[PDB]
Amino acid sequence: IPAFHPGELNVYSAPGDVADVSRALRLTGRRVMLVPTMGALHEGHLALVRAAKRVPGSVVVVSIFVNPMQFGAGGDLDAYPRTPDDDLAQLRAEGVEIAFTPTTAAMYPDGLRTTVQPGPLAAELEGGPRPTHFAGVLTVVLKLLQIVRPDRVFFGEKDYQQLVLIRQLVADFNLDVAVVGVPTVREADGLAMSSRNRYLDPAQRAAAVALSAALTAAAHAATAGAQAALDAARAVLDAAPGVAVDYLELRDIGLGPMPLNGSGRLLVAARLGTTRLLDNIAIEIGTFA
Amino acid sequence: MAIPAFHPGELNVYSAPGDVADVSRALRLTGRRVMLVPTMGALHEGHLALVRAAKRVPGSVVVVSIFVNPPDDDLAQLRAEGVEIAFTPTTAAMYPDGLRTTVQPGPLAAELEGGPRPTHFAGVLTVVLKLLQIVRPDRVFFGEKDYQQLVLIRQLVADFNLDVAVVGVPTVREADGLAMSSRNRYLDPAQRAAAVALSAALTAAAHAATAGAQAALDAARAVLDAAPGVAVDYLELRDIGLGPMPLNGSGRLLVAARLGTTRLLDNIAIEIG
Ligand SMILES: COc1ccc2c(c1)cc(C(=O)NS(=O)(=O)c1ccc3ccccc3c1)n2CC(=O)O
Ligand SMILES: COc1ccc2c(c1)cc(C(=O)NS(=O)(=O)c1ccc3ccccc3c1)n2CC(=O)O
Ligand SMILES: COc1ccc2c(c1)cc(C(=O)NS(=O)(=O)c1ccc3ccccc3c1)n2CC(=O)O
Repeated sequence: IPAFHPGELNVYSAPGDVADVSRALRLTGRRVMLVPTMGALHEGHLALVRAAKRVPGSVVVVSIFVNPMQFGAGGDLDAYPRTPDDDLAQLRAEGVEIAFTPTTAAMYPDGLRTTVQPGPLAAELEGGPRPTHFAGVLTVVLKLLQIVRPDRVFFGEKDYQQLVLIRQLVADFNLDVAVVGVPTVREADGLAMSSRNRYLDPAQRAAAVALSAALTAAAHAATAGAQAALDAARAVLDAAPGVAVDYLELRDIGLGPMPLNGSGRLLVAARLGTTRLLDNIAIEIGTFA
Repeated sequence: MAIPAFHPGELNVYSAPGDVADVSRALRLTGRRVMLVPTMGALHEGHLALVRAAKRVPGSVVVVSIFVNPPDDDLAQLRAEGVEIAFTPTTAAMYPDGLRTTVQPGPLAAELEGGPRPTHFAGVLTVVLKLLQIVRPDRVFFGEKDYQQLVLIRQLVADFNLDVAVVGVPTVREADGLAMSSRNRYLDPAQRAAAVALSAALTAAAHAATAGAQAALDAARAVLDAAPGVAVDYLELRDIGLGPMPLNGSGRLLVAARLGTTRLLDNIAIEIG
């Protein structure tokens, strides 16, 4: 097995290197925590890392891999922010002991061949116009889970549909891993952290606060019912300059095929110029609020 | 969080996935190597050879799963083989949320057997994946008879970075060479006699192969052509991964045919020239 220096940041590229280090550590009693990222790390990722570090005796593995198989288009792949120098420095600052940074060739030596086919949830919301997008995400996440074999894996709640689908993958394939959702870290005005916030110009940045403002307005309006909660969110989005709403949807917490009851999740997707932003919040309807 | 009861050297039967998962984890912690033999029950000699191959690994514990993917005699046989674990889940236990996330095979699944049944292999790979995740065996054993199935499994294991060794076990055959299959019982005596042409064609090919690929194929085809009531669906020579056969070297020759209502398959290692 490769060298592993405790208390230091150890960087592995070969899947076999991280797998052997991981297994060795699990056998010596350390619980392995996985934080899978596409790099370009911000405070929301550091929140994921901090949550993983809280687990007694853990060793934290952060993966950084921009997965070509979840991009469609159209230069989306080429466009994705890459800032690997900032990434490793932050990990060192947080005392993470393993970074896993595989090559595309090591992840996909045979190209795309066997893949994960998500359930019907993957065709709706974000997946409506991107029909293979979530097959790309679940295939890579399955691979990462098999390579690292973590006890727990950590995701932000901001991409909530993705989180739900990952929980489905875990249940549906009997994966022996705990999925931990971490609440979305926000800028001080409530804007959800995101890699893509860097694409907002000053005016778009100012308008973008409408997404989180609409969602919290809805969560408080919801004592008056679902209609009022949705109408409040819609009004705030409507008042915002140059915000173009894609969808604004209220669903059950698992995102359907069940009607909303007392507790739910309100999801919004909107374009500012060319930048697509997503956010969501827990909603309690009526009495539960 | 007490481990379910396990009595070493007895046949222990579990229906709950969580239970066999806890036991297999407890066993692996104490040194034993976990071996998995997936079956659909109605055990025959082919299954017993998979069991015998698994039992010979030193330190092995053998898990035999019995699951019909949508009797006490099976268990008796497993007992007589010294198998310690039978995993016998219900459909509901395996699919508590119904059909949802599934495995999509690569394009090999659309070829050969995937012609009459284009979603067959998606089903097989999904349930094999789940069985591997529940039991987490060091090694998993399949017969070579369903060769395309086997290759698709090794693609699954490679593609998803699974940490199991896939062991293909030579096909058990009747005395005249007919490959073991649960379907052989349905053949009336005329069909049963004609069915020997599949294996006869493939062994003839494998010996003709010193004279090259075309000789091997023409020898198999002549043998199939000497049999009445044997409607050949395909007869193909491929490399060992089921891609195109290289100009020489190692390959596999596969056949499938219908006799009355029964579809039969067989295959064989071929060495060119
Ligand atoms: C706890 O607070 C937060 C808040 C926002 C977060 C996160 C954490 C994490 C992300 C995020 O997008 N991370 S990621 O680009 O590196 C990422 C992380 C895991 C992924 C798994 C499958 C597919 C895509 C993935 C993308 N994001 C959102 C974003 O960067 O747009
Ligand atoms: C609803 O409208 C569409 C449009 C295209 C679609 C689909 C649906 C579904 C597929 C599809 O599943 N294609 S695929 O099985 O070859 C496939 C499957 C999984 C993939 C994962 C990551 C990237 C690409 C992937 C392509 N494909 C791509 C295709 O058939 O080539
Ligand atoms: C070592 O020699 C042999 C020879 C023939 C074999 C076998 C082994 C195994 C089978 C067989 O098909 N077994 S099975 O119906 O129980 C079966 C068949 C397909 C399976 C696919 C995924 C998971 C489990 C599977 C179990 N069969 C053929 C058959 O029984 O139809």
